[PDB]
Amino acid sequence: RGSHMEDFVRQCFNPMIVELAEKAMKEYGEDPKIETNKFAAICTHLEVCFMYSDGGSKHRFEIIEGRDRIMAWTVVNSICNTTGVEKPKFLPDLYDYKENRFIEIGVTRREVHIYYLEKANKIKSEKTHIHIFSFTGEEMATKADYTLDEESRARIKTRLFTIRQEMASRSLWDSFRQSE
Ligand SMILES: O=C(NCCc1ccncc1)c1[nH]c(Cc2ccccc2C(F)(F)F)nc(=O)c1O
Ligand SMILES: [Mn+2]
Ligand SMILES: [Mn+2]
Repeated sequence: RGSHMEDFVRQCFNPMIVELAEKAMKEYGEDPKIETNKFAAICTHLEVCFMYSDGGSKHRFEIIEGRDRIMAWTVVNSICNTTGVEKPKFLPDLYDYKENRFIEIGVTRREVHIYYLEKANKIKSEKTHIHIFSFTGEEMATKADYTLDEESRARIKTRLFTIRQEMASRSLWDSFRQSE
């Protein structure tokens, strides 16, 4: 079953981002052939974390998302026994060396309020920072500390809205929005 969402994701995202998404889905027992909306979601999430790490300075962020489970953990432990930060209960996305805290990036289709409420209740470990983006343009972070500057986050929102426009122009946005 070859879907339109799959071919659009392959045409829309970076080949390496696509490959990393495929590796993650297959590692967690999911099929990008049929789990197409999830495939698109993890592609957007990967690109957003990569642009996020692109912001800031040179040695600012350590990248956890993208790495496979065991190695991503290994880096989390290295960072913990180096800086002395509480080991998070679940795998985060990045680590800020300048602010000395883990970062859980979030990309949501609906209201940022609901999404951050859910992920903050599911995290509980209030040490790690939370930064939520949305396709419609909103963003919201812990303590209103949006970590990066305004221009990088504006870039991220522009990319998200471009992806949303492409999905809508291919008659694929409605199935994507009702997926989360
Ligand atoms: O880290 C993450 N997953 C880590 C494990 C994983 C990675 C890739 N594929 C499957 C598993 C992660 N996942 C999501 C979206 C999500 C939320 C709840 C359950 C499942 C998923 C999805 F779609 F990924 F399967 N939003 C984030 O912001 C985020 O950080
Ligand atoms: Mn993650
Ligand atoms: Mn995340």
